[PDB]
Amino acid sequence: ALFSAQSPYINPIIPFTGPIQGGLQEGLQVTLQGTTKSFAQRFVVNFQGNDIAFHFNPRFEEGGYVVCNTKQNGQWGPEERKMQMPFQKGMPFELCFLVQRSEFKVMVNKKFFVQYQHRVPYHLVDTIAVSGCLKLSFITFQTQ
Amino acid sequence: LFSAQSPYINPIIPFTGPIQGGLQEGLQVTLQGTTKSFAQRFVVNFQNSFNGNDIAFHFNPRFEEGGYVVCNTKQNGQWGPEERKMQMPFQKGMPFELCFLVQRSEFKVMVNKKFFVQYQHRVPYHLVDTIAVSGCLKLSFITFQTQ
Ligand SMILES: CC(=O)N[C@@H]1[C@@H](O[C@@H]2O[C@H](CO)[C@H](O)[C@H](O)[C@H]2O)[C@@H](O)[C@H](CO)O[C@H]1O
Ligand SMILES: CC(=O)N[C@@H]1[C@@H](O[C@@H]2O[C@H](CO)[C@H](O)[C@H](O)[C@H]2O)[C@@H](O)[C@H](CO)O[C@H]1O
Repeated sequence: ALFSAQSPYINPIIPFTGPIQGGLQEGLQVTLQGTTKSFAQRFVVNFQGNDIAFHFNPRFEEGGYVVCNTKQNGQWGPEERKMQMPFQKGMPFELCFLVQRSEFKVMVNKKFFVQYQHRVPYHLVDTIAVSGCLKLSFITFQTQ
Repeated sequence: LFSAQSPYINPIIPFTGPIQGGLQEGLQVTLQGTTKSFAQRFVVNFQNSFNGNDIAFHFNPRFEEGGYVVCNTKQNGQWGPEERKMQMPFQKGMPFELCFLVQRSEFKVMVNKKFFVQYQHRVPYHLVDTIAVSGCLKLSFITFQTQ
């Protein structure tokens, strides 16, 4: 049973940048409903001026895969690549990030896709940022 | 840290050997060895001999394309989606300490005393009673410690 603390962002214009009230919290669920463009190459979801705690980057290249990473001081860390594309060009998607004690859990269309353990603490993240070849219907914030 | 199994000393690669009482929560499997200096890739397979062919955890460092490690599972002769760590913690031609710490929800992998990668269980871990090692390396020993 999930309750919303923060009001959702409805039909945000891509590229979008918006604050997460009170910052990330344990148990917080961030759901993105939207659509992948028909000729999509890439899109980006960043939890983060220039320091990305968690970089979520699907790529319609080399068979289809998703990059998870962290930017610290303008430097990308080692990549954790999941060699499978859970999205589809032209098709709507549900993307769910769950903030757990030691990892983000990532769900795509109600099925687990990947986890990424925190390299920097989640508490210091107070900004979601979305860009690339997609449109969004909404972004929700829910904490049980 | 106690020996639930007596160490394999200088096992010849390719290697295949039983793990005593299968994988358990808190078990550390250490591979002390050296990577060849002309090394393409090498394999550490944790597997179940009751479906031989299958591989529960496939750990495969590849000295290619900048150097990365592949972690995967093989079920019914099929490979699942790969989890690639894009970083090579083994130096070509050099010695290494490779630790596999079995935990409730994942394998924890340590290289040269540094945490390297994790791998969440895709098939139940209790099924693994075999460790297999192959490719461009040589092994000094394989120890077994319980945490
Ligand atoms: C294809 C490309 O332009 N660069 C590749 C790198 O991709 C960058 O990865 C970071 C996150 O790690 C971020 O997504 C950035 O927007 C990408 O350009 C990278 O995957 C590697 C180098 O580490 O290969 C580059 O070709
Ligand atoms: C590199 C190669 O020869 N084949 C590529 C696949 O690699 C296989 O991967 C499995 C484990 O997932 C295992 O290591 C086997 O020995 C490899 O042949 C695979 O990495 C890619 C798909 O991303 O396609 C093959 O070309």
